[PDB]
Amino acid sequence: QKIHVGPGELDDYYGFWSGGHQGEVRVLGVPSMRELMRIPVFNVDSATGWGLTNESRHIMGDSAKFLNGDCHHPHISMTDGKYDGKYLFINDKANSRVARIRLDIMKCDKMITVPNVQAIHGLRLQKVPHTKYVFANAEFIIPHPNDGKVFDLQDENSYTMYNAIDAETMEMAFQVIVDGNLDNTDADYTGRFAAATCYNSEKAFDLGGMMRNERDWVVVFDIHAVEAAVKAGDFITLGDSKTPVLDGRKKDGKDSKFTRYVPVPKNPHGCNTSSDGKYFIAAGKLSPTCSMIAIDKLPDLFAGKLADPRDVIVGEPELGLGPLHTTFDGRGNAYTTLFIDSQVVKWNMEEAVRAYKGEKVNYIKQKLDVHYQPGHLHASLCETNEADGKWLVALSKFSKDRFLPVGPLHPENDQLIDISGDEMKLVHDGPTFAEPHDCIMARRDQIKTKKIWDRNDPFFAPTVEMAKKDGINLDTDNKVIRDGNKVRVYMTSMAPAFGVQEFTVKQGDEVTVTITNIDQIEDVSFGFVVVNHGVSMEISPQQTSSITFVADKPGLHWYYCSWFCHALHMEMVGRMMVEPAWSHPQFE
Amino acid sequence: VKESKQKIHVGPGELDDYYGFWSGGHQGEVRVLGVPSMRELMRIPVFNVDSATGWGLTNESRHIMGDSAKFLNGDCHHPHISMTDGKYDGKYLFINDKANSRVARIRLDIMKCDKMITVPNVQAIHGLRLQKVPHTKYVFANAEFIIPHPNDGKVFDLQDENSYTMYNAIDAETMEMAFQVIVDGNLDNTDADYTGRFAAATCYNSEKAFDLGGMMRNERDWVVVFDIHAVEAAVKAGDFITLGDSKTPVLDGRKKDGKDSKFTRYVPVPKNPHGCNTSSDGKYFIAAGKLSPTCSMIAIDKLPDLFAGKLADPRDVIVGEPELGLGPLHTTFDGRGNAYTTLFIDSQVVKWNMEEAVRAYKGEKVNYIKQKLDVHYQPGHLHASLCETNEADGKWLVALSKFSKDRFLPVGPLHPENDQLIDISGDEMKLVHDGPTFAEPHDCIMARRDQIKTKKIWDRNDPFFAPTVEMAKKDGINLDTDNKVIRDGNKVRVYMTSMAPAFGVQEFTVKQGDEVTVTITNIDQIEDVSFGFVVVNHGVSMEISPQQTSSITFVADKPGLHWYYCSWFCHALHMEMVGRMMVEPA
Ligand code: CUZ
Ligand code: CUZ
Ligand code: CUA
Ligand code: CUA
Ligand SMILES: [Ca+2]
Ligand SMILES: [Ca+2]
Ligand SMILES: [Cl-]
Ligand SMILES: [Cl-]
Ligand SMILES: [K+]
Ligand SMILES: [K+]
Ligand code: NA
Ligand code: NA
Repeated sequence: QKIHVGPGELDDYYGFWSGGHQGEVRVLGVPSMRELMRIPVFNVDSATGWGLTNESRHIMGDSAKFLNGDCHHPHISMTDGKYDGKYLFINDKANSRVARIRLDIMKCDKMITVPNVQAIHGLRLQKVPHTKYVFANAEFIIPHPNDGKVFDLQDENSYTMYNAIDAETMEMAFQVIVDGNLDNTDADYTGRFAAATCYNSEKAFDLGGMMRNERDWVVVFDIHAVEAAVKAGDFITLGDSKTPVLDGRKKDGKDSKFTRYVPVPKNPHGCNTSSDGKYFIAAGKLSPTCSMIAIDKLPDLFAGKLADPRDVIVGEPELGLGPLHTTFDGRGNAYTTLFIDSQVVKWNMEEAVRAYKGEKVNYIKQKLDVHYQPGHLHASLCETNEADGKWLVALSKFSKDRFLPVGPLHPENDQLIDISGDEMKLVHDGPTFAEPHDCIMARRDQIKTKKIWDRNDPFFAPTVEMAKKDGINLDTDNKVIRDGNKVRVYMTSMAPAFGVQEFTVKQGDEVTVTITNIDQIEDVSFGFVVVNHGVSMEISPQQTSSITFVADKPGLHWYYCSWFCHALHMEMVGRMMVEPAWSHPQFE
Repeated sequence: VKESKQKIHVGPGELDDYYGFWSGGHQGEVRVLGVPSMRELMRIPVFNVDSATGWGLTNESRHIMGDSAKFLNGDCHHPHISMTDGKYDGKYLFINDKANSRVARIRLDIMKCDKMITVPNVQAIHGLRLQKVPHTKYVFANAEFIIPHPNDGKVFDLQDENSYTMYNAIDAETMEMAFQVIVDGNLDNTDADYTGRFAAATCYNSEKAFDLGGMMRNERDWVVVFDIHAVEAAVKAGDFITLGDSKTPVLDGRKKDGKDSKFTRYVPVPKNPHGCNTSSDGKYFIAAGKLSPTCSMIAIDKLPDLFAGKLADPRDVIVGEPELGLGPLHTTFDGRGNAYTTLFIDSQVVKWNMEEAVRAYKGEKVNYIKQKLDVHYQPGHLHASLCETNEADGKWLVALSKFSKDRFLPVGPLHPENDQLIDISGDEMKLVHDGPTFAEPHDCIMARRDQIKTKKIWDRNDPFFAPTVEMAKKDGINLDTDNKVIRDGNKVRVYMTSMAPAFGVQEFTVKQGDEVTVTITNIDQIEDVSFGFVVVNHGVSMEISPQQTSSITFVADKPGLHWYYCSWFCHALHMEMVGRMMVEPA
């Protein structure tokens, strides 16, 4: 297996890395581990103007006021248990959002703030028959309503909820109230079941309280039952949200129709569906184990055919200190991070199942030292029934001495490991910023990108509609539209000239500049920066982009093209002339 | 005969040999890479807002940014490392912001931006380089765009006698302005000599035009040379004016009725020249011809004669003008007597011998071109290791190319830059690595591993958060021990220590509408155990690394229970490192 990608060679896989607390998504080539692109999502990107432009702020909605995000869990949409390459979805734990990235243009095209919850952490996708739902955990228990009268986590109206988003519309589909809380989540290969770990069955707020119980659980959702209750109208709504809310809590020991709680030790974390569809595998964290839930025993669990919820556990291998996450090679082996022992443990799922029945067998095949304190790990295609067992990335939280010193803040160490053979081979240490938690790989042929925008792309269709109200044809026009104290500049552009190279406004006018890159040559992107006004955006081939700012300073103000586009790039500039307020009518 | 055959693979457990400091381009940060692996080790926020560390949100960062904290963007090109006696001293890195007209300083011991200045009375700080000798007393910065003075909206004419741009000198150590020099034309790139007396800058808009054709009309623009000693003498004598409300001394470096300033000389150079690069032997300012397929070599040791009026023609300081290829943009040096120049149009790096170029200019038939290496594609800047110092070591070359085309997997309509690593240690340049990068770093700078010394943990007396220590002192707080909530009208100031896996203050209560400042001190001393602080659904996020104090201010505008949590995985019980803010309604 080739490890190094030389000049002129291409990588074999795309990697989509979470940006962690930095808030973006990063596209890597694998196995080179080089970063090919950054996709802004919850961060504000100076380069493309994401968070500044009108198109991006429209997608972000009211949450455009936040300049931060905290993303952990990138996942690719699937059809019949295989990636279909349409969308990447990712969480925001900081401001409680889910974002969608369109993989043909490699941009965030939709974003939603999940209502009546705090902190979207775990996130994964329905696999079968396709990604109808995005499943997202809200991690923190809060009051309902959260109006400041009640703060007690033990109140009967304090809880968190499991969240289903319609992947295509990016509107809420339903929410399920649960006991305890929600950490990570995964889905089966039938569409009936999803599952989530809980570490706060105690509903505590202090460290000791959250570790009190010997077992928490993974909660299992019967999605068929949830859908059935929604269609029957058997649900409530919270606050001003129209999202159907179903009650998945136990009441006086009787189970809900929507949920079953499988006791699992202890403050469990990772929740990973095996690629053969057989198991939800929960990482025991404070317990030195993983718990294997047999997915084919869940219908019987939901039909009272089992005496004890633990009867759906068919394995609980002891693996090492601090199990956090598990991935799969498609050959019947699982790979689990041990945070405390600082290792990846490779183990055979069917032998662990046999040892659980007493048959003394050594299911542990290898322990590889990683550097250091691994969190998530990811094997290529692990989330599909095409898991190919080639590459493994372990994403470790302390890099210590593995890279040159760069001051008190250290990079993370995402290590590429060869798993095509019986023996795990550490091949590359990849330093990364801001703590990617997880990542996802896709074959090169699973991703199909556009090299030039379509003119009807929904990403800027609202801007096209605005332009139409002014009588503008964006493909041809270079016009300055005036409307009271608003000025709307529309221009085409082609290297190395802006189609409108000067315009004049009054001091205090609100200026919108809309630019259409009317060339069709791949890689010839333009920028637009207004000096000393905090204005910057990208305009790639056939894109329309727009940005709005106040001309608060009299005098002449240069704008220029920021993206090197031509040998005359330094010369692709223009001038905004601002007439002073004392020369125009005076308002208070 | 010597071959180029350095190893490029840095395997697991091995370390890079050089630091690389990449400009973040239009994205606004500075990036620390390891060389030769070309892996990004760290990102240093400067003009961008960084969600992860809180740069742009925290009180410490917004203090450093001053009023320009209102801007969420920057546009970087030119990172440079401070020097002593013409060698990197590892103290500071400086970088420009073309978008909002700033210069930033990064402290290389903590890898943070610690000072920032908006250059007064100019637009668009682009070219930037450092004094070399006797040390980096000044940062030299080019303002690219001609503007009216004053720029009050009465006059828009760039041909008006009070429309001009200025060369800028910033005191490297205080990060206050030292002086400005009005010039004719405009300013593109700049460099300094190896004595401290001279600096030079290319100009492309000697025409003072605003249109593309008008800017290319002159067969020759110039490199303007500055007699910094003469500027300093005039400032010491009080012979200067000031502009607007800035106290910065302003000297007039324009020609008047054909008579030279004592501060400047204008050396005619073809054509819209771009790069302006000092050879590592101190002999030449080398201007890259761009629209002219040449570079022009100015003999620095002729400049004293030029300013003393001993030369008949400013062209007499030109001692070479080699023809190299189409679209020369930038030049760097191996320390062995070769220069390496990017050809943007031909898409090559050309290696050429400077002394042979000089003899060729005298009419001697000698081939000074040694090799042309195809690069991929359209190179802008290039940088050989230690090239800006008299220790230029001729080992590594990076060419930063603007069109990557098919060199990487497709990723949509926007493509990465291609920063290509080239082995120059031997007689033949060898291309060894294609490094994709985001948002167009324009230029980069390398330093030996042993030239950079970083802190493993913060100093409690660090200036970076000294204003916060002072706030704490006014409240009677000992940041190393205290976990206290100070109430001051509708202001609430929470102070806490933190140790893994627990915030020192795990709950506090405020009134809806209160303005909340949370100050956190990471009181452990284990390297690499950083904490975060995020307030859910309030847009609040920041880093607190070991022994650091960080603070952030936000208004509690939502009644109810609002969780906060530690964003930096710091401990097996990281998920449980949380707290509650309780907000009472009216
Ligand atoms: Cu958010 S948790 Cu193991 Cu995923 Cu990192
Ligand atoms: Cu700013 S320009 Cu050739 Cu330096 Cu990139
Ligand atoms: Cu348009 Cu550079
Ligand atoms: Cu403190 Cu994670
Ligand atoms: Ca628990
Ligand atoms: Ca010119
Ligand atoms: Cl997981
Ligand atoms: Cl230069
Ligand atoms: K870390
Ligand atoms: K580019
Ligand atoms: Na939305
Ligand atoms: Na300052």
